Amino acid sequence: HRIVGYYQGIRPLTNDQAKKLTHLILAFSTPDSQGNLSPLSSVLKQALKAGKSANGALKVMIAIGGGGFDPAIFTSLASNSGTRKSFINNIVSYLKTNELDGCDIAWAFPTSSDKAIFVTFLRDLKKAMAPSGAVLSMASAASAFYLDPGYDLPGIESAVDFINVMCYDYYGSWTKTSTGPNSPLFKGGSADPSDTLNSNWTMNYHLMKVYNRAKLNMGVPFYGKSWTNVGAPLNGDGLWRQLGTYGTELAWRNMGKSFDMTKTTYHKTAKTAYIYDTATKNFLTFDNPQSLKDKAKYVAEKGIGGIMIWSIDQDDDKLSLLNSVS
Ligand SMILES: *[C@@H]1O[C@H](CO)[C@@H](O[C@@H]2O[C@H](CO)[C@@H](O)[C@H](O)[C@H]2NC(C)=O)[C@H](O)[C@H]1NC(C)=O
Repeated sequence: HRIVGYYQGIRPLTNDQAKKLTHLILAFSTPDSQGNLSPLSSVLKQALKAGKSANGALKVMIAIGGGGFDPAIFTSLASNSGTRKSFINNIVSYLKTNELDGCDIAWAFPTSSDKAIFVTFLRDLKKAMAPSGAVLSMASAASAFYLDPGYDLPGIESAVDFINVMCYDYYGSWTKTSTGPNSPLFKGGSADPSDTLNSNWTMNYHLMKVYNRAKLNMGVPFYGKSWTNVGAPLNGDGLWRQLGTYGTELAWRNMGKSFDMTKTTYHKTAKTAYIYDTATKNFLTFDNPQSLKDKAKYVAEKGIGGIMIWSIDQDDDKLSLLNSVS
């Protein structure tokens, strides 16, 4: 039921976008070493106003932290009962001052020594947010490598209104073995070297640990990733190919300008889109309307509570991706 859209300030939020979301999560505000939150940027403030103007039911939240934020500052703030209290008071004050409806904790990543203190922090934060009805969420990781040591999912669930499960970045600049899909729905059959680098594995991990799956959102990306000088398939499937050189992460809106989308291969087992261009040896893994349709159907079939998007401003001007989710 939920459509949770993260927003980075790549371009203005449009009135059509705001009407397709239940929650808009502005990214990011960061705490300093002492727990003061960074001021809301102009581009994020503009999107807050645009969103509420176009959709009076929309909940606009601030994501605190981020993939590019030192997680040791979260450890320090949350571990000390005194600084935990003042940080939480600062967050609640920040929501009031900036006319926000809630916040998303984006801690990348909690370690084994953070597991219990993260739960205490979220529980205490919800208590402070409850009188105003402010919405609390957090972003969850996608592999057991991070999930097992750092995430007490039952405890997190008991504190938050929903969990935004980040089912993407399964392959990237760190991958040394081959190309692969940024965000497949499933394992891709017998040629797939991995059982776990897919959204279905990640969501099943969460489903086995949480009490109520309605509190989960399955995350989907509106971006893809490129490699260059890519060679032959490893074991007969063109999704996993001999590595050349990592390229970059590309927003959907910028893909068609640089890749020939008529050469898209849709992997029928993994449910993922890629392009291998035999002329240039460029490789692109991405999500497209078909993969998002398959993902929305999966969410409905499994009874998962919603879909999360990173990030809605990466969509094209005609909202090809958001309209396929919608
Ligand atoms: C999605 O993931 C689930 C969970 O891993 C897969 O279901 C398992 O499938 C294996 C192989 O058939 C069985 O050993 C388990 O009994 C299944 N567990 C559950 C809870 O169903 C499922 O196959 C995956 N879906 C796809 C399309 O790959």
